[PDB]
Amino acid sequence: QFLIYNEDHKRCVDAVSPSAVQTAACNQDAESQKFRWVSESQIMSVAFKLCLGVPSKTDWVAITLYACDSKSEFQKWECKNDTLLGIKGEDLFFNYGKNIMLYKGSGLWSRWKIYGTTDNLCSRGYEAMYTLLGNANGATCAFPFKFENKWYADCTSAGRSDGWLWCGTTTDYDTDKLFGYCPLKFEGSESLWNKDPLTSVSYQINSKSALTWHQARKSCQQQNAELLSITEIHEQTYLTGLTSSLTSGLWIGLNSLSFNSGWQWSDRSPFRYLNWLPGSPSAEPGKSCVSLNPGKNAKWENLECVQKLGYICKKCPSQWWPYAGHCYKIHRDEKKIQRDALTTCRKEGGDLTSIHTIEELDFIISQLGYEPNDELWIGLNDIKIQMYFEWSDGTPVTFTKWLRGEPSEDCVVMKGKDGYWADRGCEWPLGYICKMKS
Repeated sequence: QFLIYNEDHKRCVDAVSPSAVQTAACNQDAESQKFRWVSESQIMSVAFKLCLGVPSKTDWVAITLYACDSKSEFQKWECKNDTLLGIKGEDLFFNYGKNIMLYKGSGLWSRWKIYGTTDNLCSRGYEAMYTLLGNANGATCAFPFKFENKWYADCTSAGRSDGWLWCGTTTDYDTDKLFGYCPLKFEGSESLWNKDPLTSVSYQINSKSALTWHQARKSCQQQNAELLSITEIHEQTYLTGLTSSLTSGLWIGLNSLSFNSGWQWSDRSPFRYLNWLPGSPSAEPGKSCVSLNPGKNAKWENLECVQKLGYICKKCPSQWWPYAGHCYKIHRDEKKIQRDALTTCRKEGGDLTSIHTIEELDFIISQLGYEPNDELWIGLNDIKIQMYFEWSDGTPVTFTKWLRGEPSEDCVVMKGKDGYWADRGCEWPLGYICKMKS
């Protein structure tokens, strides 16, 4: 993908033979000059599909093209200082001049930039391409791999007529036959994403894969997406009818990795919908990653994050205080239940307040006269549809700051010093907050 330039001589690096690596005039249309990181420490020649290496970790040896072995300590290179390149461990650098001789010199002949940039070669490092479908259960692409007595350094379409880019998850396909499609924009590609009718969002159900939660997140990110986030009923329902035939575990983007808070969506989505399995969430430590369970009726259960399963991706009048085009008012005299306090606001021209920003919650706790020991009703409720919390005024639920252990009770209140929320019985007399459009 990149050439290997040298400032002091204004030339690149030319791969001549499987045992001859020299320099030449910098040409970007020369296969013999292109290289690419196949691992975090291996540098492969695009021409010969062979990795650069040395015979020994000693001074003044020839740097030619070896066979890419993941365990070979003589192929591991890493960037020290800035543009200095040396074998992993030894202070023996990539000295130059016919063949490129490894040598303990660190002069300008041992400092190398990417042709076209002023950065070291490690600036465009290797990116693990987690495979899709295939028979490899979503393992990372392994370059270079042999197929039909030919080596490939990037995703190919040989052995096919459909143009689907695929790779070999092992160095030798014709022996192991382990492959998987590449997270790239295929000539088709749109078969992998099941588009939502209503919201027109795309989902990708990777059922026949075995990756950890962190790996599953990377595979969604590199595809320009993010792990699943269920914030609707129509979204949860559409996914249940889809994965109905499936029965294995499926990672989703619901985690509790944050040591400070509880459960949260990895894509910053507001926690407004619940669909837990009977017995979940359970009080185990480290079980901080939620997986969908289409076999057990598409419900959520938290397991250890290192488990290897499937995963799904996704692409003002008086007494009324003004803030952001709305007017607010706190009631503390006569404490009322959630339905009685609701009817009061709508006779006054407003509704139970709806918090859509952290700034709006901060305005209530800091300026509105909110005492730290108050317990005030808010319009949040799942009274109508179970487990699906909705606002009173019909405004969208875009911001949710729950309390530790909350939501543990079809009605929610503001309590604690931070002004966080908590669900409780709708039949308890309390104060309440109100909101009306100015």
